[PDB]
Amino acid sequence: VQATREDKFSFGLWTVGWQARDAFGDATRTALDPVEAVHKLAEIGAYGITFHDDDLVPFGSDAQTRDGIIAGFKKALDETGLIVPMVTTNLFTHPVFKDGGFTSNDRSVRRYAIRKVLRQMDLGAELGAKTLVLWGGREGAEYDSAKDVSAALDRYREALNLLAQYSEDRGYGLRFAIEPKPNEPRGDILLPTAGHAIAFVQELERPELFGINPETGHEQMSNLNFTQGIAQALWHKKLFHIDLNGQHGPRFDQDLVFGHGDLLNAFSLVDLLENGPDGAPAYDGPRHFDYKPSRTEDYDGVWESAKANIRMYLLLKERAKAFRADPEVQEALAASKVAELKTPTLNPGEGYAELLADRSAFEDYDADAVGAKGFGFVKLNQLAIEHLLGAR
Amino acid sequence: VQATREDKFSFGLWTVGWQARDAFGDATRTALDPVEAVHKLAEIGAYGITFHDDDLVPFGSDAQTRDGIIAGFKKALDETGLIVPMVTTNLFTHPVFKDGGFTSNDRSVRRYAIRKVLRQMDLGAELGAKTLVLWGGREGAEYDSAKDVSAALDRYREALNLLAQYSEDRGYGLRFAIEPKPNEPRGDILLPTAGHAIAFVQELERPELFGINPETGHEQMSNLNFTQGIAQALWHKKLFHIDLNGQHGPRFDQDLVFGHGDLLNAFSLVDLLENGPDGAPAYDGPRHFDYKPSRTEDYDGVWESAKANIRMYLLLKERAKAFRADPEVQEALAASKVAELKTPTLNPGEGYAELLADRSAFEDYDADAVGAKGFGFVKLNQLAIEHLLGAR
Amino acid sequence: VQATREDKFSFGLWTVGWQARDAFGDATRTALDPVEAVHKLAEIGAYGITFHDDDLVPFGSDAQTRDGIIAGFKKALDETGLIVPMVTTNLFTHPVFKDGGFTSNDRSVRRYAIRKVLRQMDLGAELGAKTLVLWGGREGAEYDSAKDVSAALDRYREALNLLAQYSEDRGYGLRFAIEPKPNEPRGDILLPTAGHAIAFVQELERPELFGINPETGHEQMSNLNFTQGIAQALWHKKLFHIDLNGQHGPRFDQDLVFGHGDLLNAFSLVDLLENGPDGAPAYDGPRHFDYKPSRTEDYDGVWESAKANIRMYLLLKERAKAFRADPEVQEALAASKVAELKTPTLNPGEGYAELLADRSAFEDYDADAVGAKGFGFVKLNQLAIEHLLGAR
Amino acid sequence: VQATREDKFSFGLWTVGWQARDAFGDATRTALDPVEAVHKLAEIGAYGITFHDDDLVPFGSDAQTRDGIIAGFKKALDETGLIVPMVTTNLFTHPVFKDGGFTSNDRSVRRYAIRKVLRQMDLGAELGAKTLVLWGGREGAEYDSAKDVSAALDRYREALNLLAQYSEDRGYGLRFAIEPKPNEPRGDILLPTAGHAIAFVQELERPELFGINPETGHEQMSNLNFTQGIAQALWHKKLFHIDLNGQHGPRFDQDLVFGHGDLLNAFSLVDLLENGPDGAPAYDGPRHFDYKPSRTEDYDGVWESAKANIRMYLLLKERAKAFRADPEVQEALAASKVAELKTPTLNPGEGYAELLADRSAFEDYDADAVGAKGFGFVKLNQLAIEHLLGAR
Ligand SMILES: OC[C@@H](O)[C@H](O)[C@@H](O)CO
Ligand SMILES: OC[C@@H](O)[C@H](O)[C@@H](O)CO
Ligand SMILES: OC[C@@H](O)[C@H](O)[C@@H](O)CO
Ligand SMILES: OC[C@@H](O)[C@H](O)[C@@H](O)CO
Ligand SMILES: [Mg+2]
Ligand SMILES: [Mg+2]
Ligand SMILES: [Mg+2]
Ligand SMILES: [Mg+2]
Ligand SMILES: [Mg+2]
Ligand SMILES: [Mg+2]
Ligand SMILES: [Mg+2]
Ligand SMILES: [Mg+2]
Repeated sequence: VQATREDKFSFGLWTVGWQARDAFGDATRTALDPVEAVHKLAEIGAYGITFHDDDLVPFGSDAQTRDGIIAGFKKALDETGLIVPMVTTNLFTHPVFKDGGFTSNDRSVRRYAIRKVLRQMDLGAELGAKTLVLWGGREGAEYDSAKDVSAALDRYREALNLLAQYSEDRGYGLRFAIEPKPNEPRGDILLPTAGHAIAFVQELERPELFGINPETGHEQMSNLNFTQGIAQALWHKKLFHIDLNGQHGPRFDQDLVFGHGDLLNAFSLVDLLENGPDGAPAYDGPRHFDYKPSRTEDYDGVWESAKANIRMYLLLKERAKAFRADPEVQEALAASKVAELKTPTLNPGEGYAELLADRSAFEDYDADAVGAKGFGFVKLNQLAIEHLLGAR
Repeated sequence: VQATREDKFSFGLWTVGWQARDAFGDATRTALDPVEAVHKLAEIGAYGITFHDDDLVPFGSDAQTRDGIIAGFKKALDETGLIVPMVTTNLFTHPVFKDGGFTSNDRSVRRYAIRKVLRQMDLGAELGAKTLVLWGGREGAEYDSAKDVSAALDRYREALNLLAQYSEDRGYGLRFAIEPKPNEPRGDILLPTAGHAIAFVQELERPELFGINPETGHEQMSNLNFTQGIAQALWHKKLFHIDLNGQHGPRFDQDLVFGHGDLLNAFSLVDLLENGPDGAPAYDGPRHFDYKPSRTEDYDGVWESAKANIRMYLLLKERAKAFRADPEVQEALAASKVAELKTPTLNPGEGYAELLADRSAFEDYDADAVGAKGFGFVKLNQLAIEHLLGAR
Repeated sequence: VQATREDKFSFGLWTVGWQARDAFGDATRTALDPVEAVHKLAEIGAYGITFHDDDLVPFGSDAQTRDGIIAGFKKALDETGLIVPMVTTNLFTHPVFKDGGFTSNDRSVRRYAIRKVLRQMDLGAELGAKTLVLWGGREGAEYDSAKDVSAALDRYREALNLLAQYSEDRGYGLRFAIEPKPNEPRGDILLPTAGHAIAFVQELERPELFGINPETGHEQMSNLNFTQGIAQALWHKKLFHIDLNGQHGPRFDQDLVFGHGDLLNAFSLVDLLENGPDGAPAYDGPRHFDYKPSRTEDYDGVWESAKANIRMYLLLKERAKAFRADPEVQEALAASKVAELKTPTLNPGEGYAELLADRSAFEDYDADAVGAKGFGFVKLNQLAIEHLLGAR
Repeated sequence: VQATREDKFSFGLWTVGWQARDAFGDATRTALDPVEAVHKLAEIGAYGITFHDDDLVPFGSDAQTRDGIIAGFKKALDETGLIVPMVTTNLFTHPVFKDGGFTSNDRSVRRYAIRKVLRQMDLGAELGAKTLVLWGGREGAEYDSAKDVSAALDRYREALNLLAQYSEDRGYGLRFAIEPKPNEPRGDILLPTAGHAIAFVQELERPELFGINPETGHEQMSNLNFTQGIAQALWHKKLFHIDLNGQHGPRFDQDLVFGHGDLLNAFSLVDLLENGPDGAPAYDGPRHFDYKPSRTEDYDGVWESAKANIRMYLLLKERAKAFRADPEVQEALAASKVAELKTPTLNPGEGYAELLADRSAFEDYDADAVGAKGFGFVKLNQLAIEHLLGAR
């Protein structure tokens, strides 16, 4: 399998560029040049690159430096044909954001965090980015009495409403994607799951401009089913972007290559995104990898890991397609009544009164008899794993 | 401290009545008589009792039987002065519900599930209940290919819209509270956290009628901060009811007495619920205990465990109040800038244009200097714990 | 592929026989006749069957009844050629065991538990069983002050020493396997992981007769690496038996078909067991499936699920074999230096004196240059998964 | 209360000296001077200080500098009266240890790692340290095929045997304490729990010289009961040292102040360590705090957090003693039969022959009557908690 620009694989500059300085050790790799990253990614098949303001322009560069950097990066994109589908802002690294950006208890920090993002929005718009991802990594707490959650959601909302106002007024046409994470680096982060993030967005001034950027590992850190979470996000039409990676349950954020953590869930996920209604994907945006090349690797291992993400995604896609195309799967699906869930429970024009008058729905219903029929779900599941395994 | 009707402690018939038949062993206690339950609960200070249809009327009782039981029950309520603030429906025990009630793959089960709930709505209406709790315990799956989540949400929505229509046409005035649970009995349950449930409710036809019934242990099964999810629910104004109990992280659902699991979080929760806005509670509904007397206990143990729930709450309430009235705490709160979060980030009439014109919010902002000042959060936490321990 | 007696696949009578009564619902299936279970298992390729005393002979059956059941069971065995490689005792279902068997706080229960086991040893010995599995499911506590752990371990040891004595004196030649589990049904179970069980066994009077019976999902309930724990069990030479199944991290005990939980760990487990040192398997006992057919299934789903366990094991075995016979994998292993771990750190006859004298081990060691070399682990992991996916 | 030297509270230099650089952000505090650290800790009540070689002497320090630093340090200890009860070696920070120290796939690194420890043993013996703590933070893997566990355990053993040989021959009199941790920084670390570590130690050449150093947070990262594991550690007589801190279940290692995570388990732990048999503590070593002052704090917050550790331990101690001394508790303990567990199951001189002859242990045992009696565990738990809340 080979990647095409239509696959829409994107990578964050901070992914292949991670120097591997973890919580217990020093960096094991040297810094990666943005221009070189552009060339190497173009080379392995990516269609786009993303970055945090501070990944491209060192925090505190003068305008002369900032400008030179932007010019060079812009050239590289030019020469390679890579686009910038999304940009994000770093509101977590600098010590000033130790209690958050938008929700820091310190008012001055909140004013500053907003300005930092407005600026990144400008650059984003200039490079043609369409999505602004917001990962509130420091919004949250270690102790319950330290953060008024209500006040915090008010301030989170105040800040986002201004951002949409600005984008709309400047005609940027950005979409905003809130990225949920349950913990790390704060003891607990606000808007911990895809669900909490969706509920929150529904309360903004222009909710139509807002959605989520869920990440595989983030939902897995809570032992949640990532595919089912995405399915819900799709039902709401709030899946604006997606970060793919691997994780092994509730533990520190691993950021493994996509499919190197929960493989079975990685499979059902590609199936969901690609085998959409009427053949077409159910999702049209970037297939963004927010992962980290393991600390035990060098630059060779880095490029290898970048390609492993693409490989994993295309090998799974290939098996999801075959799963669905298999007449034996098709028969097991019918036996399990998976599609019967699509038929309304109620008949056309039927309401409570017609339902209450239907004796077959209650008075004459044989619950014991229906309760004994099997659904044949183990067999259908075994058919899926055999396709995954390349055994069918 | 002693319980008053104003404390609003309620218990489910199924809590003290749990015979302790678990996944690996037989029941260790004989059945509890409902009238007896009512009399005993009245005695320990409960102001209300709740029940699933099947807890009071054995599945399949003829109408004469059913009628007989309801009349005895109402009499016990009458004699003791206990009310029924909420009722619910058992859509999980009978084999017919093995794949769900409202979202079973089987259309006939779905129709039957609605009829079972309508019937319970009529009895709740009859007893004066104000809330209908819906715990979709069998809605979900063990395998990703077995359940079309999108269609499941459509059918979940279809069923709820009908229930609201009916209540509203008959003038029942019920409020509906969806109870989220991440797993057990299904590998994964639909609407797994408080967040997922709130996002869902915002998509119904009469949203104002729907909220959630979050459970301490259910959010903890995913390692989430219960107090923090309750704060968000309150922020959305969707906290319609609450189920209190104890749990020790992600493992099977323990249903311990409130405060016997994560005690620190039990403390911050009571503080949040009672030390509300004015001086008044932030929440006005029933403090419902959805717990189980451990399998090792006989009926003396059951009544002790019921009392323990009430004692934990009142003991926590007393320390929450003392914490807040402490001048040393007020001082720590001022140093940590907790209240500063409540002041808008922007000055009245300030927009993005005024923020961009403020050089002090960015160009002349000394991030380094601000990033060096500590928040004094540990100290504040330490004062909170010392209040919990009666050390101050 | 097809299973052979040489594969040594065994099933507990309680797996295919699970009536599917869970913590929240009634059984969805009727009881399975033991004789019929023997015939069906023989037919799908099992080499053996195992059972708890109470699975075969209903608790409290008079001697004539028991004798009768046993005789019919033996006939079925004879007729099919299946063996009974292991037997176990139910010390968890009856209310009497609510606080444990060997470690109940009540002395009379501890005496009765031992007698129940002696009786099962006799029957095991008569059926030719070589292993007695001990799963102390009720040994533990819900509350810290309710159980004296030190006293519990003494009582535990006291019971086990007696059983070994009896066995040795009767010439039964049994081997004893303790089965660890972290929780469920007790809040916390004694000897929670394979490590704790092994350390305990080392303190018995005759440690050589004792090992462990680790279960896939039990270690995963604690989010531990099952394969790595089996590796340590093998290092200690204490892997006496193994229970294979599937689990999705920390949550209730799911007991899915082997491979339907963490697929990547199932793969590396089959690799460890079969591609042992010297071509041959590293482990030769039974490959026992301790799982449960999902509650949504009927008897067809039950046999399908029984065959899925064997299929899963044989498919992974085939891929594990191909993995190792791949010259590219071999090249990647040499680059990752996996085998170099097997070479002693010290040279032959070298001690601390010689080591202290080797300047190349410290004084002239270039930590920094060594630290920059990559291990190629990601690429090796990618090749493993490509084999698993049948992509190579 | 007030800490005394008899309380034996110790802290590592790396605790209060943690600069607060986490996986997602820069240091928020300046470096702490070791002499100042000695002085500050002496002031708050610590009786000892501990450190990693690299905490004191910067990696790659010339002999002159190293010596310079030690001499200043010894003077500070002299002056303050603080001792060094334990020393440890950093085998996790430098890039050369990316794949481990003692079990690195690379043989040259294994040799270097032993040299680095030998050198710390010398400094430790010189400062009067009693225990050598060994935390194998990089021993493990991210991918199963990358590490031969059996070979890794051989090399781990090989290195330890040598260190013991050396210490014995130089007459240093050290005890070695292996510190288990389930994950972080490696995906999976070797010897993941207290159990696995004890089992391992039992396989060394001079096992009497090896024990464990369990850490509260480490066992909780796997959702295990810390108190119960320490109780097993004490039963085996392998509790050579203990690391105290707080954690909120399975997530990144938080390193909170002791008792700031699972408060109920912190209570039961203090009870176990202090209300030992013969009135006296069951444990007599250092009460060492391996925690981290939150990133949101300045140097004032740092000293506050250091003192919080001592206060938590002494407030808990005080309540555990009150608890045991309460007559109502004594009554509850009796009804729960906690002490009956200490009486042998068998009468003195009884063996299996006499047990088999006792009809009252089986044939005439009424399991049903015994199964109906409750143990009063909830009431007992409720009393423990009221004691912790200062409510009695
Ligand atoms: O957990 C880290 C987060 O995933 C970030 O990579 C965001 O996506 C970008 O700030
Ligand atoms: O996990 C069990 C659930 O909490 C139920 O008790 C509901 O609250 C009512 O069906
Ligand atoms: O968790 C259930 C246990 O694994 C049992 O199946 C034992 O293996 C035997 O009693
Ligand atoms: O999680 C890290 C470890 O706990 C260390 O602090 C050790 O105890 C000393 O290497
Ligand atoms: Mg991440
Ligand atoms: Mg991300
Ligand atoms: Mg509930
Ligand atoms: Mg519950
Ligand atoms: Mg099991
Ligand atoms: Mg088992
Ligand atoms: Mg430690
Ligand atoms: Mg730690």
